[PDB]
Amino acid sequence: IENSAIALSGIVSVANNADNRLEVFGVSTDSAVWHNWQTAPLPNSSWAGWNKFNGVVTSKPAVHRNSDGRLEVFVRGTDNALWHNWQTAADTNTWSSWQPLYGGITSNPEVCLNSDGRLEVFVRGSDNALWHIWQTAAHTNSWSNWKSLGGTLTSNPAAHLNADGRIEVFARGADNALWHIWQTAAHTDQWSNWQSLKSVITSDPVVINNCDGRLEVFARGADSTLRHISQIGSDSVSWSNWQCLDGVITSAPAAVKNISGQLEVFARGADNTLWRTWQTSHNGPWSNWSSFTGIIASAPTVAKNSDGRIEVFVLGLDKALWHLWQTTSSTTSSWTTWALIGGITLIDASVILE
Amino acid sequence: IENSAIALSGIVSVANNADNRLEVFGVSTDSAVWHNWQTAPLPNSSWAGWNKFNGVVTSKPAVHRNSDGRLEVFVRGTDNALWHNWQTAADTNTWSSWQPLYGGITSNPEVCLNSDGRLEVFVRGSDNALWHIWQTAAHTNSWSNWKSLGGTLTSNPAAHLNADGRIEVFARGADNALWHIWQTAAHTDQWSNWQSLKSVITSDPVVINNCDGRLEVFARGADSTLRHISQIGSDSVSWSNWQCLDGVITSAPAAVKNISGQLEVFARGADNTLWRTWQTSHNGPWSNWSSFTGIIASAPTVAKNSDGRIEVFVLGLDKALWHLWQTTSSTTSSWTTWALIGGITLIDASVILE
Amino acid sequence: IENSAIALSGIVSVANNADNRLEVFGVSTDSAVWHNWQTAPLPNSSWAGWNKFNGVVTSKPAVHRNSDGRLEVFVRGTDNALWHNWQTAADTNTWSSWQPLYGGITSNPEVCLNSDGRLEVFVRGSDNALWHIWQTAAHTNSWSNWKSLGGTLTSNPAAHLNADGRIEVFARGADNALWHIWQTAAHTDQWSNWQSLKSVITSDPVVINNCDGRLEVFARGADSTLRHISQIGSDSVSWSNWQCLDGVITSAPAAVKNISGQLEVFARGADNTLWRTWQTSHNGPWSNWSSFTGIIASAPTVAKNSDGRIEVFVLGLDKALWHLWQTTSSTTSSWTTWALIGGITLIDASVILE
Amino acid sequence: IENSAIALSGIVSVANNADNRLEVFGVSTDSAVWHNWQTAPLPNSSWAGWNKFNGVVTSKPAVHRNSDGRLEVFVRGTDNALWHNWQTAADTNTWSSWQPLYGGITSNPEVCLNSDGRLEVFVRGSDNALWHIWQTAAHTNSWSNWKSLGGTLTSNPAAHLNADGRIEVFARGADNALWHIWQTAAHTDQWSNWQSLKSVITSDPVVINNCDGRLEVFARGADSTLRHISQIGSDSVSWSNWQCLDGVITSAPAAVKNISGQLEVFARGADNTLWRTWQTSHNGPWSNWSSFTGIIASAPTVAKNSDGRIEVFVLGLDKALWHLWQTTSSTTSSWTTWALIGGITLIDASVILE
Ligand SMILES: C[C@@H]1O[C@@H](O)[C@@H](O)[C@H](O)[C@@H]1O
Ligand SMILES: C[C@@H]1O[C@@H](O)[C@@H](O)[C@H](O)[C@@H]1O
Ligand SMILES: C[C@@H]1O[C@@H](O)[C@@H](O)[C@H](O)[C@@H]1O
Ligand SMILES: C[C@@H]1O[C@@H](O)[C@@H](O)[C@H](O)[C@@H]1O
Ligand SMILES: C[C@@H]1O[C@@H](O)[C@@H](O)[C@H](O)[C@@H]1O
Ligand SMILES: C[C@@H]1O[C@@H](O)[C@@H](O)[C@H](O)[C@@H]1O
Ligand SMILES: C[C@@H]1O[C@@H](O)[C@@H](O)[C@H](O)[C@@H]1O
Ligand SMILES: C[C@@H]1O[C@@H](O)[C@@H](O)[C@H](O)[C@@H]1O
Ligand SMILES: C[C@@H]1O[C@@H](O)[C@@H](O)[C@H](O)[C@@H]1O
Ligand SMILES: C[C@@H]1O[C@@H](O)[C@@H](O)[C@H](O)[C@@H]1O
Ligand SMILES: C[C@@H]1O[C@@H](O)[C@@H](O)[C@H](O)[C@@H]1O
Ligand SMILES: C[C@@H]1O[C@@H](O)[C@@H](O)[C@H](O)[C@@H]1O
Ligand SMILES: C[C@@H]1O[C@H](O)[C@@H](O)[C@H](O)[C@@H]1O
Ligand SMILES: C[C@@H]1O[C@H](O)[C@@H](O)[C@H](O)[C@@H]1O
Ligand SMILES: C[C@@H]1O[C@H](O)[C@@H](O)[C@H](O)[C@@H]1O
Ligand SMILES: C[C@@H]1O[C@H](O)[C@@H](O)[C@H](O)[C@@H]1O
Repeated sequence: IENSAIALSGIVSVANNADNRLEVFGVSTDSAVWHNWQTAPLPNSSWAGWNKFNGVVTSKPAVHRNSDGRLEVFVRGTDNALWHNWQTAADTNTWSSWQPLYGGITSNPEVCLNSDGRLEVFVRGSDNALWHIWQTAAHTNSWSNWKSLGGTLTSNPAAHLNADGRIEVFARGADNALWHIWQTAAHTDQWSNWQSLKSVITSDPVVINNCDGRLEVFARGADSTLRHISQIGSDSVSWSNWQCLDGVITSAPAAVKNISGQLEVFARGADNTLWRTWQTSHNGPWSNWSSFTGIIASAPTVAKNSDGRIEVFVLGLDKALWHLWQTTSSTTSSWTTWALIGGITLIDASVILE
Repeated sequence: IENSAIALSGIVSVANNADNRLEVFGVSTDSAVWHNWQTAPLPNSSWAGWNKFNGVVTSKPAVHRNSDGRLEVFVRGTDNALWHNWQTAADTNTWSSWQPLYGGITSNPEVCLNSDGRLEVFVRGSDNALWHIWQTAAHTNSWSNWKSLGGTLTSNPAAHLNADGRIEVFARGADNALWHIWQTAAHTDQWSNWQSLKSVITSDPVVINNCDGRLEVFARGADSTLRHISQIGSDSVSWSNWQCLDGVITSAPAAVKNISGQLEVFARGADNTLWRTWQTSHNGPWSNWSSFTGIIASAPTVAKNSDGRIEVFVLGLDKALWHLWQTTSSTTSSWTTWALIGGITLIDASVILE
Repeated sequence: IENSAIALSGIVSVANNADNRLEVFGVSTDSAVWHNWQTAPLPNSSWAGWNKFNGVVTSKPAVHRNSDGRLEVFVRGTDNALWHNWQTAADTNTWSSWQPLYGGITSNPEVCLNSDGRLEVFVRGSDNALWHIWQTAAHTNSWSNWKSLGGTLTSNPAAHLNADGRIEVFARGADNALWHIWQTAAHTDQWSNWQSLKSVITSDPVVINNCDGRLEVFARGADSTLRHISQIGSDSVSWSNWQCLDGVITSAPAAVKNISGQLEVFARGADNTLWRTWQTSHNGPWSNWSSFTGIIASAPTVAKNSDGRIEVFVLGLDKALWHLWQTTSSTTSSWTTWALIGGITLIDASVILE
Repeated sequence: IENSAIALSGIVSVANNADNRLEVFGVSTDSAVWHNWQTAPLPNSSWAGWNKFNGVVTSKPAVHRNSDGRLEVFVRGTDNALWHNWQTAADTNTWSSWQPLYGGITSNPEVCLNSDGRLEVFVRGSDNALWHIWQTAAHTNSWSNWKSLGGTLTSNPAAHLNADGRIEVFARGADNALWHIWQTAAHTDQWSNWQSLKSVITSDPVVINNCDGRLEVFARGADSTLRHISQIGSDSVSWSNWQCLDGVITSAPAAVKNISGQLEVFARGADNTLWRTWQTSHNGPWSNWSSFTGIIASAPTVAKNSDGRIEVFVLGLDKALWHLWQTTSSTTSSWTTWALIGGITLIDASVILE
């Protein structure tokens, strides 16, 4: 691989409804967003069936739950502007249809929820800088004007809350290194300057929090292995060295915190199957990669059910959505084999960044 | 103290709104519930002022946020039945007024949110058993019939979710020991038998989860010191030995997990001031108690703000509500001194259990 | 029990030879020290048989291995002075016979090895102060003059090295609280003042180091349960609060670090059997006490074999020495039942402190 | 670098005497072993001066302390056989002179102390297999016959005790991967088969134990960065995945456990200065490399003083021995600058393995 490569992304975006039922959003061959949901919040639940949102889209959809429980989806439209669509009430399958937020978008959208309940969206703009727009009141369809945070982005952005409520945003820069920028006060339009975390990454960054608060960032490196870095202090400026794990991965990674508080990472492996690694103890060393049977055609998307059980979604070779899950709420649980969520086929609508 | 004593409780119940603004509920000299809220989700925010709910009540109010963000308050009425009252929309100060759930109540109510989004209420009944009632659909004013879980209670119940979504309930039994009972499958009406955790407690139990998932229970013991016990496995049946901490406390304890993932406990101390202890490292030993200036007249009630800062509420000697908070989002932060939330005086409406 | 009680002590002192074979020292009905040793450094080894040192003694013997591998035993004589006796070569059963160190002794002796290879002995003196005497060159029969460290002792002293090489000494004071005093520079005659750790203890203190360097002290408390306190910093002045564990113990405790780095404590329990508790995780909570069959008549003495397996020695109701051990080098290993090390009967020669 | 490279080694071997004074052994331009020692066991001590052992040698010397405190040095002679030389008494500068152990040696010797007090030596033999020879009684000049453990070695061996007393040996194999072999019972001539740990290493392996017992192995990888792997169970067969740390190193690494129980690694960095990294918390992430001023011409050799302070030895550009050390017994201590241990110049006598 080359330094500027961006690894294959997940094929759906997934959210938990207010009652924790999973709901997935993807793009079909008609270039429209379709969605499907569990009928009850357990991995062995039936799914409702694929339902279409009218409208042609030009990016992967991003979804987040509002602080009042309503899901809200963001996508790039045929006019290269940002559009969004929301449930009109929590846990209800009635939606607003696509409404305009304007702007000029050159990446997939990334959404975060501030700790004061306001959604905030991050995108690469037409000048390749990071731009953002936010709800001006919690869970309300009232939005700010577009504002630039500068920089030069060569990946999609990834945003996450610090333990103290400050949003921090990660993105690859013009030198193919990982850069970041952060709120200097929680849920406030006061931001740091851009700072480099130095390495060279060949996927979008993936960010998760560990239980002692500190952010941990995962990405594929220049040698196509997983690498990761962590905050070691109480601020956004103190980071560990980068560490890599042996084993060639062929997609973006996906990270999840299991119900024992340890981190797990899933990625497509060198043999195009799903690979999994987990921390063997608190902060501990990482297990050897363990592989699941079955060739997959996307990065994994990983979610947790209402009983803590991990569930993984992938694109199959038939271009349909498949999933598997843990049989018990236990870190050593066995796993099911791939099952089909049939009814449509999916395409990768990710914005091509170069 | 005697084995059957129940330590002084907190004077208000506190919840975070959907936008994380704190809101407190207490009972005034007119025997009505009054409430007050931050105008912005920061500890140095102004408060809106005390507002009254019409209706005479006969217990401490319990409050919980629904899975759609709406606060909902539960109280015993003049007819000894359960009543409730809810925000009609998230982050809005419009309420439904008191509506009946019937039953016969002989304790303060305790509320929990199941991991499928349904509130569930636990009370001691007229036969001294544990009874419960639940929403039949998430965040909906549709409730089940009353059902008994048996047992004999001599304290108020305390409920908490396990990491796998199973509710577990703790209460003092007829032998003054701590007993517990739990769902055997997440958010399902399938329950274990009662089991004893053995000791002798002289306060209501206080339950919190640590980051690696396991529940930890705090209570005052027969010698009037703090004691605690923790889950050591992945189920509800494997517990540590009881440990005590030196230092006489004169109220129920209040526990919180700070933004570094460590536990802290607050209680009124032997000199009637607020005392604080914290874990010095992960699972680590506990610090010596540290005292704050000022005599207090209730147990503390502890909450966290949108930026992670801890805030503590107490009854003052003037029978009004006072609070203090951390100056920074940091475990070593200094603290403010007590400030008044003036406008009404408060009474302790806790149900007298004997 | 009363605040000034001193719990029953162990009946033998145990050391590892240079080749790690265990060797035990006790006092028989002739008031002489006898010793016995493993013939190979494994718990299932045969023992050589009881051999006598000529000479009448008036205290429990203390034993330590010199930095050149030779064992050396310290005891009070019929003249109330300190006497000692050493192997003339490592792993050899040829001894020097008792030689005088003079002084006036009113406690059992306590021995420590400085990190520069010099033995140092701590005793209560005729004025009830702490006195000490040391080798002036490593593993050499050249000793200093007696010197006083002051204080007023009401227990035997317990000494241990800090991670930085500073000896720290613990002893009960005139107020029945635990006091301590320490070298302010490693292996130097420069000492702190006495400082109180506050509580009230009813046994000799027992001190061990945990793997992250910090000392942890165990003792029986005024309510006859185990209590413990730990260093929380990098110096001798920063300590945790005291914690107790439920369960009445009827002897001094004995602590050991197992080969997983976790602490275990053994003590005679309320039913006069051997009880064991262990840390369930790093610094973690403590397990419920687990009991072994068989009534015992002393505190346990605990040692580790060359393969890490823990072995416990006690006085039986027949006034003989019994032991049991782990069947495998594993923290969850099963244990053998009590086996006899027959040939003599033993008496408790501990100095009666009041 | 190429897969078969072996990184530059340390220029001296270092041991602690029985009284913990450091003593270093190196080879001078006369091809003889010389040694020098601290006069007192503190890093700021004067050194005695360089003293010569008569005899021409053809390998780097290996040194270990016997279980009776006497140092003993092993080296290859002009006849390609193993020779050794020992202190005749602990802490004494009287030595036996070189005595033969025969055999045919094609690597530097590696020495370990069994947990029953017997030294054991590991070497690559004339057939490129691993061979060993051992004391038949603890700290006694009585040795076994040579015995083969098979395999094919392409590095020097590194040996370490497991927590349960089993020796485990690590060495690079014919495929340039790290292999290992272990005693299946403590201090017994019963060994496992060879097993591969898979990667590709370009230095000798370096092995250390962490406080919870488990071995951790460090080595330079094929991309010239540090990599490491750890035991995750209670046996020798359960290992983590390999992890690398960013940063090009140009020598073998040297590892030490500091007095807080955390691991630190030193290596010559890409700019030919001394680099240091440390674990920021228990098992935690690794710090960025920190560099010391001064170009160095060997790998570091690292030791600990009697007060816990770390001291580092390197070859300077003047071909003399230099060292620096921590100013205080604290993980955050500042460091001195390089100081000269003058009197001879040193050569790298490491056996050239190909
Ligand atoms: C997603 C939206 O779908 C239709 O409404 C188009 O008219 C818009 O341009 C946008 O593409
Ligand atoms: C995102 C960052 O923005 C500017 O700071 C550039 O100088 C960097 O190269 C990077 O692209
Ligand atoms: C990941 C899945 O694995 C197998 O089950 C295939 O039949 C599917 O098409 C898909 O590739
Ligand atoms: C809290 C409620 O307040 C009034 O509505 C009373 O009529 C009810 O009995 C109840 O006490
Ligand atoms: C809550 C418990 O209920 C029954 O099991 C009683 O036997 C116990 O004493 C306890 O009161
Ligand atoms: C806890 C508070 O402390 C002091 O400030 C008093 O003035 C208040 O009345 C209250 O007791
Ligand atoms: C232990 C010693 O034994 C004998 O040598 C006595 O003469 C001494 O007084 C001392 O008691
Ligand atoms: C050992 C200590 O010595 C002195 O400091 C006394 O004042 C204390 O009470 C204690 O006995
Ligand atoms: C601890 C031992 O337990 C039983 O085996 C008795 O027979 C012994 O006398 C001793 O009490
Ligand atoms: C190290 C030894 O030094 C001399 O004694 C030589 O005769 C030996 O062959 C050996 O090299
Ligand atoms: C040390 C090992 O010995 C044998 O097992 C070889 O097959 C391996 O390649 C390796 O060299
Ligand atoms: C490591 C040392 O660093 C400098 O002090 C040089 O003067 C020495 O020769 C040596 O290179
Ligand atoms: C998101 C922003 O929207 C605006 O319309 C553009 O002018 C900016 O370049 C940027 O793309
Ligand atoms: C809560 C339950 O309500 C019912 O009306 C009563 O009959 C029960 O005893 C119990 O009090
Ligand atoms: C140990 C010391 O020995 C001396 O002889 C005595 O004078 C002191 O009081 C003390 O007992
Ligand atoms: C160490 C062993 O010594 C013997 O003499 C040789 O025959 C073997 O090959 C091996 O070198």
